[PDB]
Order: sequence, then C-alpha cells, then structure tokens
Amino acid sequence: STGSATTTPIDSLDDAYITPVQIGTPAQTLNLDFDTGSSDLWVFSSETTASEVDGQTIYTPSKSTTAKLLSGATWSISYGDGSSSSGDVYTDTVSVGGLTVTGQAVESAKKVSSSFTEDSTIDGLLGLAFSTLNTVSPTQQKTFFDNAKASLDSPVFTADLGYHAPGTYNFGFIDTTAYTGSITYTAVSTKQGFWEWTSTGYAVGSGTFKSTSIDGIADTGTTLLYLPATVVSAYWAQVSGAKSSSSVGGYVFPCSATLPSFTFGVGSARIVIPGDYIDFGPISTGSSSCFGGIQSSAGIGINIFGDVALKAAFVVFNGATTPTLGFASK
Repeated sequence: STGSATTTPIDSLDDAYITPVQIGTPAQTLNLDFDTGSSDLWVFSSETTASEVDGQTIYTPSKSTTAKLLSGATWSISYGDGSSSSGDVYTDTVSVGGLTVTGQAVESAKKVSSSFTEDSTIDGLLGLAFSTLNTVSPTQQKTFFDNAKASLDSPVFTADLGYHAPGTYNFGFIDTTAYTGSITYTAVSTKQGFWEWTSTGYAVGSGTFKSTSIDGIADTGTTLLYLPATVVSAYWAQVSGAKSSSSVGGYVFPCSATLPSFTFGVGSARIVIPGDYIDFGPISTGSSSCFGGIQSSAGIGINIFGDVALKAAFVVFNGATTPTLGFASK
C-alpha cells in the first residue's frame, strides 16, 4: 500500500504545516502537524478542557463506531518549545492520504498548554519519530508509520515541504518526479529516538564550504534551523546590522536586508537554503527588526534541522531494518 497527502503552511511564515488525517468511522477529519521529532499521535477532542479549545476541530470518540478506549492508558508530553499536552487513549482507524491503519493509538487530550490553544489551525500532532519515544503508559504505543510499515510497498515516508506553498507527505514510495538529481543517503542513529544524522559541513552564501561534522535531527515539527553558535555567528556576520538579541530571544536583522543563502552538507552532496527561507519577518507587527530563521542550538542540547532546512530538500525517511535519511535538491 501507499498514501499521499498534501501538507499546507498554517500561515504566511511557514510556522508549521498541517496535513488532513481521517480518524474514526464515519471519518472525522482533523488537520495534524506531522512531527518527525516526536512519536505521539494526539488530538484535540471532546475530552479537552473546554476553556483550552479555541477554534480547533475536535475528535469525538463516542461518535466513532470503531473507537475503543485503551483501558488504563494515559499520556503526557512536553516539547522542546515548552508546550505540553496530556490525556487518555483510544484505538481507532486512522487514514492519511488513502493509507489506512486499524487499531492506531489516538491520544485524546484532556489538557493542552496555551500555545496549542492559541493556534486554531493545528488540531493535534502526528508523530513520526521512533516509537521508543511514545509517551503512552503503561503500554507504549506505535506511531502511525510503525503500524503501517509492514503493509507499505517500501518501508519509507518522504517529506516535501513547500516554501510559502503546499507540499506533500508520501508513505510507501519515492516519487522520482519530485526532486532533481539524485538522493544522497546518510546514516541515522536511533539511540535517542530521533532521525539523528551527521551533516558534513556548511557554507554561507557564495563562501567556501567548511567541512565539519554537525550531528542533528531531521525535525518537521520544528520551524527553524538550530545549529552550533559558531556556525550561526558565521552566518549572521554576513548580514549588516544583524545581532543576537537576548530580549527578543535570538538573532534579528534589519528587515531591509537581503539574506545570503545557507548550504549544508549531506555526504558529498549539498543542499542550498535560499536566503528568503531564513526570513521570519518583523518581530512584532510594524517593526523593522526581522527574526532570523537560523538560530543557535546552544542550550537546546541538540542541533535541529527544522523546516527551514528540510523545505529546501526532498527528504526520505527510510525505515528499513537499518534506518537511513535521504536528501535531494528539488
């Protein structure tokens, strides 16, 4: 089997991407944030504290003839950005782009943090990291991909995120029309539960390539590109007036600037992030200070190849017995 679904930016900055997901019988369609940096499929629901729901579409398990309470199971997750959610668990039928999993754990939120409430466009998350990170207790549950894997034509999914435009998540096949040149594959460590890999270096604009190993995670659920402070300083030093602002929480730059591109290495291959992908716009409405899309990972504890990086590539998440990651230009 295969599946193919369009993923759409939630706003004009590509702050996140939502993908429609069918849950239950009859289908209830929720728009979920596909997150290769976590492993829980959780939704706003009829159980979510009413004051914490503000415009989201909810899953109502009592209206699904295939929903079953997973008795005694609870979940609770905290994300790198400080947001969180928790609740109980149902199993139900879940379909993405025509690919159906029966008995998928659907984690129903009883509580969500303010950041989730305040984002009316995201109805929940669909985790695509390794199932070892799933938070369900006392019986850990599998991700949608893990459940689908054996049935797929090939044990892969691909992320093709758009810049200020829709893109595609495919399951079970590689669309050879969706990228240019060849796909370069690189090793993955699953030791921390992430799609963790090592970039071979970077360049700023038309500058020379610096060969250096940068361990990090391919994370569709993180907006920005978080890299070591040395790398980030080298980038922003090429933008007149750019500075790290403790009050704003990262590098800012004059909105009048033209940003240089940023290149990262995948083996001997190179992915180029155009400068415009690194512009996250005014820090507040009407400001002439703009927020940068490349930020320091110092104090996160891990480098994160978030959407800024991934949207410059066609990305293969290869879930074969030994997982790997593939990157192509597009």
